Order: sequence, then structure tokens, then C-alpha cells
Amino acid sequence: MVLIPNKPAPEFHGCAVIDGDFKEINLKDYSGKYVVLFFYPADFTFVCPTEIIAFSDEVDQFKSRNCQVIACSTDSKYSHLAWTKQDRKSGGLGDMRIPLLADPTKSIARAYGVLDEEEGNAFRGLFIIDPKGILRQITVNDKPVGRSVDETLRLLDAFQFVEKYGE
Repeated sequence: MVLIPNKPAPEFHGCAVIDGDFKEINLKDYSGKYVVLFFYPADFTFVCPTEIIAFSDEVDQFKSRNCQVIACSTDSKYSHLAWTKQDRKSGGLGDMRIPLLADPTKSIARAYGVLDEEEGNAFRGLFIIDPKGILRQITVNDKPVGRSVDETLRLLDAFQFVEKYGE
């Protein structure tokens, strides 16, 4: 919808696969932490399992900034689980260090305004949310083009800097 920074981010709950298990997560569960919520389309893709792997591999950098990264797509909780079990060599996902939140009702994606209604999957949206649950950053790419880990870290730094100071 009309998503705007400096307003409370739309709340979301759902089943996410974490370390090979189904756990229910809620945006409120991360109160006190920064949250990067990023959506992707399809799954076991011939290109770009790599983008998700990219963020997973640098998960250390996000834990460092007191930030929880959450990946999300319009697939079922079971599809996600399958992607983890598939190794990286096959077009799979290998080991995952960040939660895959499943959005099969498409409601979370439509809530963050990133749903391609014509095709039924999400755009490449990225959202940064405050420890108080306030939206700080909105990024949406056309489907072919992916996201930088460095850019997300740069933004996280800027926001956390302003949070401590402001100049």
C-alpha cells in the first residue's frame, strides 16, 4: 500500500524454517532489534539462489549490527524447507543461516506492497525496520536485478549512527 518511512512497519507473523525446523515468527519477536525484511520471487531458480546465499554468508556482519535478517517469498513452508535440503551445487540453497518466512496466502507481500498481482509473486523488495518497529528504508527492484549486502550494511550503519547521535 502507502508505505512510508517514519511510520510503523506492517506487522507480520508466519511459519519460517530456521536451522531445519518450522518455528512461528512475529515481527514483535524482534522488538529491540533492527530487522531487514527482504522478499524474493519463485525458488529453486536457475539464477539467484546466489543472492540469498550472499546474505546468508555475511550473516556475521548483520549479527554484528544487532540486526535480524529475514527472507520471504510467496512459497509454502515445505518448499522452503526443501530448498535448504538441496545443496548449493545443484541450484539449491545449501546451509542457511537466515530464516525463510513462508507467505503462501500472499498477504505479507501485498501488505508490504511488493506483490506482482499479474504474476502472483513478489518483487525484489527490501525493508529496514527500527528496534521500535518503525519503517526506515524501502527498496524495490524490478525482478531481474538483485541487492547488495554492502549497501544494506551501509544503510544499517547510517540509521544506527543517527539513532545514537544525528549530525
